[PDB]
Amino acid sequence: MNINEILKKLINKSDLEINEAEELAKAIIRGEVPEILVSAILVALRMKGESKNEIVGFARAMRELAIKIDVPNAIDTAGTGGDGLGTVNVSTASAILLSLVNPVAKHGNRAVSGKSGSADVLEALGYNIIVPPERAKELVNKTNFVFLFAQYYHPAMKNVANVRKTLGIRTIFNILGPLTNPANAKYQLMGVFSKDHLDLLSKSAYELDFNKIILVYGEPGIDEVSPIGNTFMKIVSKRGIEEVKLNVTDFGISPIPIEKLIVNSAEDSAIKIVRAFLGKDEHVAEFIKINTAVALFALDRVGDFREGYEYADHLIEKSLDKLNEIISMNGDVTKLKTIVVKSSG
Amino acid sequence: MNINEILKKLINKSDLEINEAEELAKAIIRGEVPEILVSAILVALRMKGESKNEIVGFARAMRELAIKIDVPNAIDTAGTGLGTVNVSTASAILLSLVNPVAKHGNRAVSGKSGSADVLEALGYNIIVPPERAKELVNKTNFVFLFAQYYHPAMKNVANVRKTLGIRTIFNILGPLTNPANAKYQLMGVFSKDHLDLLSKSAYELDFNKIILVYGEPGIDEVSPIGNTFMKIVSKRGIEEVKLNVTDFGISPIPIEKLIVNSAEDSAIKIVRAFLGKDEHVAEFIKINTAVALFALDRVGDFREGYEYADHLIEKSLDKLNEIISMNGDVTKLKTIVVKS
Ligand SMILES: Nc1ccccc1C(=O)O
Ligand SMILES: Nc1ccccc1C(=O)O
Ligand SMILES: Nc1ccccc1C(=O)O
Repeated sequence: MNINEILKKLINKSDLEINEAEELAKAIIRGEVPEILVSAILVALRMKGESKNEIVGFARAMRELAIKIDVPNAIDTAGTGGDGLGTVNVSTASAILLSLVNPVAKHGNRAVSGKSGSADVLEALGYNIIVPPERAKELVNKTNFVFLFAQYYHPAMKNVANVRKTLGIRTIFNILGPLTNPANAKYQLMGVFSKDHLDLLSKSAYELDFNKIILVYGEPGIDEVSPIGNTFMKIVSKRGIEEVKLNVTDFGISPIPIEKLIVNSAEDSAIKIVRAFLGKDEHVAEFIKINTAVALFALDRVGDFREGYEYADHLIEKSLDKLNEIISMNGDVTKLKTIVVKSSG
Repeated sequence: MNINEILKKLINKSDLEINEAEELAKAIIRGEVPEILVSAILVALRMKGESKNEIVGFARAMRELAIKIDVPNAIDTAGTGLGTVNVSTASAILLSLVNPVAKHGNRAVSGKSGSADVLEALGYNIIVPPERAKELVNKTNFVFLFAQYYHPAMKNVANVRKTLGIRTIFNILGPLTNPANAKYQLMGVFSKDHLDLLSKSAYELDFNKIILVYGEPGIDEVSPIGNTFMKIVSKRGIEEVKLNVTDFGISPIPIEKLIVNSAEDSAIKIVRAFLGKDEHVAEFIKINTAVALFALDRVGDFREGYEYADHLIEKSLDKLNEIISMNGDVTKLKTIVVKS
């Protein structure tokens, strides 16, 4: 395993083998590779176009080096992120409804800019994002929800932080977050930012060992279920990968005006979310529901997408209540309430 | 000039504008860009494939930041790993008989095959201060410009190139950044692909005439064994030209006779060639000098240049002694001569 050899291989645009990639990612994540080569490799990897074997090798490296808690039965809802519009953090609200019907081990992080990351939104609601493993398991048993902070459960990732920071461009690490759940959740609704990554990440998930994971791409260009048009889906399980297309109306709704679904900070997201829980915002609430509908289908509790949206309707009703208990047990209820107020409670 | 914008642009595999690439190069060569980004940038450039404008941009940048001296009237024979003897250095010597030569070059990484290694083995003092450089060109019509010193800014990208260990855009710029700003030049390239690219870049670097060549089986000089693909670049345009060593009238030289494995051995073969004691090497020296003579427009064709070179090689040893006597140690040259 020589870095220089791996780099020439990449310069020649030839894909890496699984364990070749896994040893490369380990060396990188452990801080054994000079910053200059980590840089060259990440750029070469992206310009070559990372492959299935690459993604799988890196994902397995990160899982090996990660801090783990056990909750396979749990479900996660994390997208890749991607550069785009900047819609409201549905994966975080959709995760609140889901705790009402199944343990949720949400994997997330802080966003680099306007605080569009789930860790920022949750912090805005008053949640204590730093949950040690012993207590995390405790919180999932009492509230059926726990937030797993990437920077906390992947301490070795601090070894690639400066390079990623300095480069300032997306790399292979920006699509690995959702495939590296510290609780090893076997169910997941992974949002992807492009129809290509849809196929790439699905073939990779197939070899990552999930019971059922659904990857989705939102028609506008969103890493979530599309509010306006079709939603391209991939449902991977131990028995294959199903392709599924879906318009917003198949849920029994009329196109949700994007204008109302856009946010420009962690607080506006927190506020809008709550406002939807308070029934004071149809659109944002309808957006949350369609996303929750799919997550429910992945749990195979609901056998249809229209049905899932319906059950999500019931769920959102106990949502603020659920949110209150979640925060009061691990966080500051004060903020939550000053937000309920800023969102008219 | 925002490096992240440039980076993203390269990541999307799109070429840069000339001055966009020039500002990027100036910032890099000035050491104003974190190593992490210089690294990402060089790698993106290589993987995207450097275009004409990026080459021009970088060359113009190194030219401005380089330690300069002025001898536009001079010619240079700098090119861009078979171990063949360095004929551009010997060839530079013949040319100094009829025109000022400002030879730009570095040492070879490996077994001293670089112009600087050969010259030093001949007894020449390859480290020539810029103020002394122009005096030596007036007095002897020849001077060697050690790139490593005439391009001090390059230290800002040394650690990065060292760590990457792969070729970058920098491995092909040297010949386009002559410190004396020589307008006449013969520059070898190591692949046909670099012929088209470098010729188009060179086209825009303000030469009076530059001849680019690629010789089989893969040499940055005129092929002594077969074809030589050549690009004649000038204000009037780019001439595509193919050639065969047999058009010089000679028979293809056996490659084994041109290869050396030592700086001193290369010095010895050049002198034996100068003494009439090695036809093959001297034939390889003359076919290279012939194209350069054509670059200076001293001859009307390659055949005339070859015969002209015949006359120049007969005088090159004494010329060599004159050059070294003014800058270097003639005792080292008398030693190389002792047994050649
Ligand atoms: N997209 C993610 C999902 C989960 C954890 C981290 C990330 C991240 O981008 O760092
Ligand atoms: N960006 C990430 C992706 C996956 C795991 C951890 C991180 C992190 O920043 O700590
Ligand atoms: N590698 C180079 C290319 C051009 C000019 C100088 C150098 C140098 O190393 O000094």
